[PDB]
Amino acid sequence: FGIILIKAVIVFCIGFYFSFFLRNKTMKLLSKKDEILANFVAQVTFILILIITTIIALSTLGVQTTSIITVLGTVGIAVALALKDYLSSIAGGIILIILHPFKKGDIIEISGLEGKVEALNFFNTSLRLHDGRLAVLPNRSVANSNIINSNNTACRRIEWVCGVGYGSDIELVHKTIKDVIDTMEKIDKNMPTFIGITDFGSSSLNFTIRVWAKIEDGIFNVRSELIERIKNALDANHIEIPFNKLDIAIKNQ
Amino acid sequence: FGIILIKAVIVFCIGFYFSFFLRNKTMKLLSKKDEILANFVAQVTFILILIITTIIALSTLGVQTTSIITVLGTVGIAVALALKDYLSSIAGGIILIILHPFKKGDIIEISGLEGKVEALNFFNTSLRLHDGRLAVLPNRSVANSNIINSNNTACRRIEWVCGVGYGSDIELVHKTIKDVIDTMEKIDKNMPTFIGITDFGSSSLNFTIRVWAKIEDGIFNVRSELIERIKNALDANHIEIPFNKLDIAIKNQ
Amino acid sequence: FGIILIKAVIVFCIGFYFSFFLRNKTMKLLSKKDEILANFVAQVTFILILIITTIIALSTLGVQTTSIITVLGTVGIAVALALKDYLSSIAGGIILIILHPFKKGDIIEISGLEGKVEALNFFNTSLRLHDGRLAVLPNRSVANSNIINSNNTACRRIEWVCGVGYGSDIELVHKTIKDVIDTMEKIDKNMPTFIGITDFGSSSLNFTIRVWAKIEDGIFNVRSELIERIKNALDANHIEIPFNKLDIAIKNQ
Amino acid sequence: FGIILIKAVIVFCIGFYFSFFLRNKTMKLLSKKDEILANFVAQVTFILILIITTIIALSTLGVQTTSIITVLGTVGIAVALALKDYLSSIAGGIILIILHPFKKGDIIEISGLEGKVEALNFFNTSLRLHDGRLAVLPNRSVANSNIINSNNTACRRIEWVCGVGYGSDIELVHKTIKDVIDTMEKIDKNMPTFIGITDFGSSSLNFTIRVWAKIEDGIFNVRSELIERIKNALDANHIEIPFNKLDIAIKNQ
Amino acid sequence: FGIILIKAVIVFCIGFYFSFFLRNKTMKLLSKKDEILANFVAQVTFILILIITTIIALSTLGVQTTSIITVLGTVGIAVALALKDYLSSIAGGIILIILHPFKKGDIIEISGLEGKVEALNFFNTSLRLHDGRLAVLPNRSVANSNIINSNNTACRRIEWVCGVGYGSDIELVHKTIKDVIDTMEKIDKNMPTFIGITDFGSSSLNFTIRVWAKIEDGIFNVRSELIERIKNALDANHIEIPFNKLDIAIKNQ
Amino acid sequence: FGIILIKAVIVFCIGFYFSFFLRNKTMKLLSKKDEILANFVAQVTFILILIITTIIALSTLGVQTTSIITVLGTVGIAVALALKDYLSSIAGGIILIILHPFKKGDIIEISGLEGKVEALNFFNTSLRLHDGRLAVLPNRSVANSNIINSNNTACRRIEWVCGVGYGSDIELVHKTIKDVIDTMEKIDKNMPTFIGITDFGSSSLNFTIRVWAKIEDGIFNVRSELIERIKNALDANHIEIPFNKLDIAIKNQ
Amino acid sequence: FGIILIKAVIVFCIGFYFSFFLRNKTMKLLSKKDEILANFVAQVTFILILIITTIIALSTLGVQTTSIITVLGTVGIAVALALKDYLSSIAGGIILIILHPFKKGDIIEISGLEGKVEALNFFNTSLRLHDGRLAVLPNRSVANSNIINSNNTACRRIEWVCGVGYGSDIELVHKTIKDVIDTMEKIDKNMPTFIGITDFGSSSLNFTIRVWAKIEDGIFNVRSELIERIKNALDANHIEIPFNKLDIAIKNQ
Repeated sequence: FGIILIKAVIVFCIGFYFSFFLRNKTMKLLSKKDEILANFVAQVTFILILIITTIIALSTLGVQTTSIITVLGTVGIAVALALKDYLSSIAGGIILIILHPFKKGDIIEISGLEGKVEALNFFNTSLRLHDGRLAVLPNRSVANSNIINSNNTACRRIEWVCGVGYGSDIELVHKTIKDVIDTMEKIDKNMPTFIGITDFGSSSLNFTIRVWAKIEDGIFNVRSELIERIKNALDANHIEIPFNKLDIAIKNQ
Repeated sequence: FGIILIKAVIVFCIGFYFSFFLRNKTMKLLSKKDEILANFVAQVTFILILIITTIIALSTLGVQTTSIITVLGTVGIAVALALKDYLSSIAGGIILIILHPFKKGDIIEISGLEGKVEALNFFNTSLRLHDGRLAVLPNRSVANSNIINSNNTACRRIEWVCGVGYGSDIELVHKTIKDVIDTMEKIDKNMPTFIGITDFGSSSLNFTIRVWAKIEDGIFNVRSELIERIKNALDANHIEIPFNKLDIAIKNQ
Repeated sequence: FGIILIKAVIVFCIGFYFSFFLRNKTMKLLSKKDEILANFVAQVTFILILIITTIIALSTLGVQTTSIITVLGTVGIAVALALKDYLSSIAGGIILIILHPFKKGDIIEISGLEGKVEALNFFNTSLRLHDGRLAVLPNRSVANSNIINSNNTACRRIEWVCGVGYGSDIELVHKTIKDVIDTMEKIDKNMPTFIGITDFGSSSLNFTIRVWAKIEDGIFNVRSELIERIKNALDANHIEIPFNKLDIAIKNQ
Repeated sequence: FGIILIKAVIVFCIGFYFSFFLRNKTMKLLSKKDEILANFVAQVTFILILIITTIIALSTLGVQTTSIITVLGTVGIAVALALKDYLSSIAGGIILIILHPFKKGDIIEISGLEGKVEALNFFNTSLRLHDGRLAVLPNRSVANSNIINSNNTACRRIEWVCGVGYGSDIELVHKTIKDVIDTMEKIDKNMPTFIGITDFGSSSLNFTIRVWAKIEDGIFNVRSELIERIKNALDANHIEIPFNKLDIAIKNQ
Repeated sequence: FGIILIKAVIVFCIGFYFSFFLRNKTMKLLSKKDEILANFVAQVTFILILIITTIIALSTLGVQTTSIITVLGTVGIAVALALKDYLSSIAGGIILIILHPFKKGDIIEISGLEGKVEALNFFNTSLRLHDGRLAVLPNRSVANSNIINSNNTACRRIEWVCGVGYGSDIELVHKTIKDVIDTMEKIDKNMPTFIGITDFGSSSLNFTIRVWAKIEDGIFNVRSELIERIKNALDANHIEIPFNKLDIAIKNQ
Repeated sequence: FGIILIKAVIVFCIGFYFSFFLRNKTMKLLSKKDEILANFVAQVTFILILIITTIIALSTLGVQTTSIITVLGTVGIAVALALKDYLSSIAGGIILIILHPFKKGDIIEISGLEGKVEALNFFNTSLRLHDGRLAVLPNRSVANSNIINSNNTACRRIEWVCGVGYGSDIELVHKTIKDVIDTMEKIDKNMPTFIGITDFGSSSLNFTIRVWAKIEDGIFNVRSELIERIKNALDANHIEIPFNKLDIAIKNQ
Repeated sequence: FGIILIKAVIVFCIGFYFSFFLRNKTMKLLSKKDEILANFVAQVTFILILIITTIIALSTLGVQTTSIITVLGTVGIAVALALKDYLSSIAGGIILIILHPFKKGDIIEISGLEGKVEALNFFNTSLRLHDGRLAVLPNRSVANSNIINSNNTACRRIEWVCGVGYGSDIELVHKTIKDVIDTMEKIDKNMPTFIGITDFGSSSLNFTIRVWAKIEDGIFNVRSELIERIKNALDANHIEIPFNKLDIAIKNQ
């Protein structure tokens, strides 16, 4: 009866050694990066090569391994699952790096959060915000949301709704602004300006100002000076900016 | 006992070479596009053709490869899974390109974000916004939301709720507007206008103005001038636009 | 040893030709519709018919194809997955077309977005809005939301909360409206009207008007004119519509 | 060598005819319902029975069909997937019809949307709303939300927060209402009433009125008349309903 | 050649009858419940036992049924999937009934919707609301949300933010309330009361009243009467409850 | 021909008995806990042991069981799926009990809902709220949300924004509070206090008060007394807490 | 007939003992950590090694184990599924620990919840909040949200919108602040300051102040003092900070 019975501990041990050489070529070509990693890829690659060796050695004896493989299968599957989201941050980065419509130094607006890019981690992306802290956005997140590059086009629009005296003229202000526009140093004339009465206001009339500028000096800055001159001028032309107006009627009871 | 034992390293090497020719016909008809790409499709196509050759070579020896194939399966599956979303951006595009109710130069409103289209990447779509930065919308997202083409129909409605002296006549204003409508240059007569009292207001009476215009020189221009003349006229007819009215009653305690 | 060694290149090629006749009966009964489509269904149908032939030909040699099949499988699966959502827009339409509670020319209100229907694409659905732009709603989206047909029933209710002098009588107004109701040309008498005091208001008393009308010439027109006469009459009966009333008490400190 | 080689076109054709008899017993006991349906179930049932007979006929030749079945498998799966949601509208209906806590003529409140039921489609459900349009709610949606039957219980509570002069008595009004309650024709006495001061108000004192009534005649009218009487009475008892009170203190600067 | 060819119509019919006895022992121990149910479980159990008999009979002939079983599998799978959510309402109920931290007669607040329980259907749960209509919540929904039993504990807290004259004393009101607390018939002394100044108010100072009561005759009653006494008392101690106070400063322009 | 034909009813019955002994060792070591459970685990364990015995007995006859196993699998799978979420409440608990960063008597804030813990059911978790009712939170929910233990750290911060006469001094109040702080019995000195001007207010200046206290006698009380002293003192130092200030300008029209 | 019949109870028991040695080397290497854990891994590893032994011993008899394995499979799968999310908290942590862009002592802002990190549990993460309670964030959650490290960059921006007399000069305040900036001890000069008129206000004009500071002493104190000096100075320069301005018009009716 003997050869099977022997062929088993022949095989079982033949591979069982190969658990050392592959726990230690795991530890050889990748270990001494971290304790956590050297003993995780050397624990798992090991125990795995082990359980494959056990299953295989029971197979040479003539045992039904269909039952164990069903368990190993349905194990491996809960594993496939834990790492779904992590590995999708990984191939998130793989696709990001490879196909990039984004690269380091650009500034963007991922999901409402705008900052200049600092890092393309294996799984993570890092922004140093205008706040100046560093957000660490997992690649998974990034690769699928609307990535809004601000850097990829050199000029950007600017806007207002500058409330006037609700009683000033359609063209008075239409020229005081058309004048302050020009007096601006930081402004483009090749890019149009749409400055009209946008809407009836509650206590003030509201003028939109659409203007363009260059990415280079602007941020928010240009808008702040634009207003500092459309004040210096609207204040100057005996043109009113109204505090909330209210029409009181009085009656006693 | 020998032939199996030999047929193994026969086979094993036979294919094992074929790891060079397909690491290097991977590197041959695809590489030199990028370091990342050339060593990723050449690392994976390789390591794969390798693990297939090992398994096959152990199969010629008479070994149960059901155990390893179960692991290879349940690996490949975690892989199937990481690339679900990416590859659904890809065939997103494929469908997008092929079936298009959209094409470059059109302006649309994908998910609240309106801009003219600049790019149909493999996975990505790019809009230069009216802001003027370029959003990079993954195809996945696009192929499944409500794509609102503004370009595919030549004319668009415009609207108001123009507040009036809450005491002015139902037909007075009904004609001052029917007059300013006509005096407008940029305005269609073949397309209806619905200008009636929409609602009782809190401090003002509210008139809707529904009007149509052409895509060609419209957007916002038309509406802003429309208002610039419905003020130039409503201001002109001794018709009041009210600041918020309030009926104070007084009593002491 | 020969025959299998030969039967391989027999078979392998036997089918390998059939890669041409099915690359080009792919290109024959389907191509010339587009470059993207003719070379996509002719690339894929091809490469596939190829990898099936390879696998088959290694099978006639006595090679374990379990390893490759497991990869082919786990590939095909990531594919099954990318097209989950697209193909569910497809059979979305299939169901939509087939079982329709909806058909072209009807107006509806899919997910808050109301417009007349213009297109039933294979995947997509198109509405020309009352805006007049054309939304392109993927079938996947439509087939599963509450589809609100406005066209399927000939008559629709209309409503108000018409604020009055908070001091006028429960029946005074109850008759001025019951009078303006009748004087209306565009109104149904077979459909009831529920006009009564709905709620105590903050500065005004609030009357609901529930009235019915016909789809034919309704929408905007009816409700706006109804108000134009319930003003022409309420203004006329020395019945007040109040601006926000406020009871000031005064005391110094 | 012959018989296999022959047994193939034997088999292959044997079933290959059965493509006609099952394209046309598809077209026989089901078609003529529609063009879309007669040629869809006759195209698919067909191409299916075809690809089954191909695979089978290559099987009688001794070919590895594991390759093709893997593809047929992983195809069928993307199909399983497109129709997940549709078919769950179907078995949505099956469970709905079968186990119903709802039936036609009842009025309900599915997801905030209340209307009387008009249809139980195979996948869809239809309500003619109070509005009078007909919503078409897919069975999938319905079978899983909180279905709120209003018809399944004969009596319903009604409510207020009736603001009073903030200075009137805890019992004065507590009786004026207990009196208007009784004077109501449309009200139940074996159903309690909880009419107490519910909350200190900002400018007014707030009384809750909890009352019951019958489903038969209460659509809006009961609450609306209720108030038409609690006005006819509160107005009458020299009990104030206040416009927003405000205690002004004055000081100059 | 005969026996196989015969063993087929032997087998095929042998089971084929067993389609009658199992369409009719489907119809025998389960039917006459409904028409929908008796012909659904008798259609399906049948068609199924049919397609199992066809496949088996082609198997005795030596035909490859790997192709058909792949389709039968991939069908059965689109089925597993339509009934994922329904059958999880079912085992929802199974777990609910079995492990209950809830049973009929208790009142709860599932997902913001509070009512006394009336039904534990197979898949559904029914509440008669304090509205008095009966919601029908599918078991799926219930077994997984926060089920907030109100009935499982005999006493419940009550609360206020009772605005005072912002000028009254920290302890004056602190005793008027400590006095109104005791004078209440419906209150617990073994359960603490936390009545302090909670927050500076905008126009009024704000006092929290935390008090306990018994489920038996509480709900709304106790709080409404508690307030009717803390008004009867606060109104009485020359302690002001203020209408919104405002400090007007005046200057002309 | 016999033995097979006999070996079937040999086997089939051999196990078929074993349906009794395992219906009744189901009923033996588990039943009498409930009727629902004794006849559910005794119905399912049974019918299952039955369908396995049928399939096995047709296998000894030489019948293709691949058909039926395909249905048994694809059934078992719609079952795996219904109990996904229940059994994840289960192993939710298993994990919760095992690795607890939480144990009974702690108070927490799971998803906005804060209460002291009363129960760790198999699947459920119960909190008696500060309300005093008992919520029954499924383990599934808990094991995955941010579990905010309040009990696990002995001291907690407290906060204000205490509005002051917008004209008072930066240090006046800065010391009146620094004094009331000290006068407090219930307060920690080893824990810092950050009491400065946080923000310009609309009608009042706003001071934050950050202070620490002990879990022992605190929560909300210490805050309420803190304020009763910072009123007793701020009221006392001729330091104003302002009612909303408003700067009226007057002009007629 | 014997040997099979014997080989069964040979095998069955051979492994059946091995249920003791692997229930008790489960209990040997792992047990005594807890009762829950020692009898859970010793119950499951056991019952499992048991059901594998039974299936295997019926296999050596010649029984079709395809039916049982289908059930063991489809069981194992509902198990794979319960532990999806838990095990993804596990490999969440594994990836967190190994790849960290985060480490203990850093402060972050995980999903709106900012606190210093105290724990990296196997599954959980713990923050002691500014509040000072300890939140217990499951790793699953963390590894996938935007982890915002505040600690990883040494300097942070600060901001305002400091309202001024709407009538003061564009440069008056532009210098009072540029002066208060400098007078500040805790402020960086190498980091820019953008102090301009950001927007027209309703009752006040609004100045943004963008300034930088150092992580080390800043918190929220540097802003509070900044303001305490921009008050000490703005108050000082006869520069008004306005209470809400309102332009009253009066007319009687």
